[PDB]
Amino acid sequence: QGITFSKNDVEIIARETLYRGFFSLDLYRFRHRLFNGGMSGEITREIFERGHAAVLLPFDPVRDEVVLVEQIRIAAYDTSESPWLLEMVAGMIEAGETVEDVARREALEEAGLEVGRTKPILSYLASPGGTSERLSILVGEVDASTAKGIHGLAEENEDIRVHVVSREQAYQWVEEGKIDNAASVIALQWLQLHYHNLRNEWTK
Amino acid sequence: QGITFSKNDVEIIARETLYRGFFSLDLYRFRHRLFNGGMSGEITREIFERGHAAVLLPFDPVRDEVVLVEQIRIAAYDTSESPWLLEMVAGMIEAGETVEDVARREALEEAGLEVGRTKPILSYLASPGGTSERLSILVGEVDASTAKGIHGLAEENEDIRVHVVSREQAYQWVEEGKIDNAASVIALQWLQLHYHNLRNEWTK
Ligand SMILES: Cc1cc2nc3c(=O)[nH]c(=O)nc-3n(C[C@H](O)[C@H](O)[C@H](O)COP(=O)(O)O)c2cc1C
Ligand SMILES: Cc1cc2nc3c(=O)[nH]c(=O)nc-3n(C[C@H](O)[C@H](O)[C@H](O)COP(=O)(O)O)c2cc1C
Ligand SMILES: [Mg+2]
Ligand SMILES: [Mg+2]
Ligand SMILES: [Mg+2]
Ligand SMILES: [Mg+2]
Ligand SMILES: [Mg+2]
Repeated sequence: QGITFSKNDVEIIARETLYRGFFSLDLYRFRHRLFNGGMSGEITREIFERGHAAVLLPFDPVRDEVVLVEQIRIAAYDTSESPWLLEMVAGMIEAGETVEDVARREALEEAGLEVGRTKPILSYLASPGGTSERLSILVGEVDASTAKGIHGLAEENEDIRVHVVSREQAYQWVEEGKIDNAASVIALQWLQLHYHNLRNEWTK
Repeated sequence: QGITFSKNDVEIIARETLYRGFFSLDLYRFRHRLFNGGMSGEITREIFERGHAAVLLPFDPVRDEVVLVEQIRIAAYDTSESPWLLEMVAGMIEAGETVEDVARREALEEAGLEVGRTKPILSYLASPGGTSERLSILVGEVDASTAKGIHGLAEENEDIRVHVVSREQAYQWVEEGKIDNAASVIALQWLQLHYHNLRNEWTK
């Protein structure tokens, strides 16, 4: 059971920089084993290289509340009613940093929030047919009464509004499509599947 | 409650295609309303443009089983033990096509599956800070006893193996990180939250 082939079964021959800017687009050139027993020819794939992220679900287990951050994501424009999205605290992981350190820093910068205990949720590939991006989600214990106002680093063009909702309200917003970005959907579905045990663990 | 601003509150000054090949990388140039009042200055963001996708979770409600497809995703290489992933049926939406048309076609091409009823799951933005990609997920009724073998269009370097597992096993693999691509995580978490009602609906 499970997958069939490993890194022993693929060779990346080269990678070519197609675009170098704030992010990169690379052409991976590779060969790989086929399920029918043979080897492929040379395959090329364009891969968006934009580093990797830490994501924090800020959950108040006493009040059963979730903290959301609202900010514009221009890429949402063409397929969404508004480019302002309700999301999780999140940011890029730089060389040598831990997921948890990034999550704590972004929680302060983006929501004014201190974080207590944490637990991993899931680490996922956003869209692995075309981007290498992995996002590692934690749940962090917060006092949602301290979450309010306008945050973000303005000198970085980051303008963020904090919203506090109940867990059930946040999940309803997922069901209705009002929250519809992968990181938040995954985190809030996870919360719906684990909140009983998590609240118990964090209110003992 | 909900979001604060709409499309009237952002001005997209220009878009510039920085790279065009199989996919594109566009630079969006825009200004937008700020929460504390006023307008931002001009901001630029590099956005990976690769169109949008239809995704099908193939669920057998008689057997409580799911059909997974396995194929290499080279972008997973640098952060995963293997680039071969277990995933949902999925394909790009071409001009004029519906999500449902694409989902049904890909289920046949990628898994040899005829699909009975479908229902929407969720439509999500994969990673809206850096890509416009939206993926719309349906759950599709299948007979998992008909799912086996090697599929995908080999003339297009799409080499796919079918796997059948229990829903519970597929969800356990999400919890364990053996399934860790967004489309499958979102679909299988949704299934874990809705399967009881879905099985009742589809075995009437
Ligand atoms: C069905 C199909 C799917 C493809 N999918 C991708 C893809 O996901 N990413 C990518 O970079 N190129 C993709 N390509 C493009 C191929 O890698 C290649 O650039 C194209 O087929 C032209 O090959 P040629 O220059 O040898 O004629 C796809 C091509 C086909 C026909
Ligand atoms: C903190 C920070 C975050 C940034 N995030 C992004 C980003 O997500 N996407 C992007 O295309 N550029 C991003 N940029 C790059 C800026 O959009 C801009 O290109 C860069 O600051 C250079 O601007 P300049 O030409 O005025 O010097 C970021 C820059 C900074 C300082
Ligand atoms: Mg080797
Ligand atoms: Mg952020
Ligand atoms: Mg930030
Ligand atoms: Mg597929
Ligand atoms: Mg296909």
